[PDB]
Amino acid sequence: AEAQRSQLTSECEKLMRFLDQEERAAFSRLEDEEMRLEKRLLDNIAALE
Amino acid sequence: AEAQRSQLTSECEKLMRFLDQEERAAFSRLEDEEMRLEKRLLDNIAALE
Amino acid sequence: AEAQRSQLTSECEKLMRFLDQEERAAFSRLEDEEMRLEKRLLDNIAALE
Amino acid sequence: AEAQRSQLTSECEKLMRFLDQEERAAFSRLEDEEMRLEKRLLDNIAALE
Repeated sequence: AEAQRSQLTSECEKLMRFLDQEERAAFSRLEDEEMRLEKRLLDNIAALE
Repeated sequence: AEAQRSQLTSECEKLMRFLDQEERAAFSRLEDEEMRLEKRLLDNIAALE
Repeated sequence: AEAQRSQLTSECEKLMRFLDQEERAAFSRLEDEEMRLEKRLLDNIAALE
Repeated sequence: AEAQRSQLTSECEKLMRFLDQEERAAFSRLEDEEMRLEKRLLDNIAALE
């Protein structure tokens, strides 16, 4: 049982850490797109008068 | 000139606030997708033995 | 054993969901502080000439 | 006037980009703290039986 509980707990941790990395990267990528969005909009507004 | 500077500054602020809202919503939506991702993966792992 | 594995898996899920909520709230709160930061800085810059 | 508008627009852009960097870093740092939080909690739960 302790064998199981030790294993299932460590599986939980590994799962959570994997998801943390995937999520941290997905964030970075969103921030990248948002910065491109801000640039286009600022330029589009500057061009209008 | 002061008329301009007052106007262009306020335009900056409004732009930044708009982008803040759009970005805050895009975040929420990402967090939603990530939670669905975690659920599917956890279920897929639980089903394997 | 299946009793254990079912229980430990569900504990994993509940832990992950709890952390998801706590983290989503911590984000919201950061975004709040960042918006206050942008306001102060914009005002401080506008005041300088 | 065009001199002003060109300058104030570029100031807007630089401000927004600076805040983007500061904010992206503040995020990274939060994600770091959250990962430490998850580790402590998981360990604290594993220790209880």
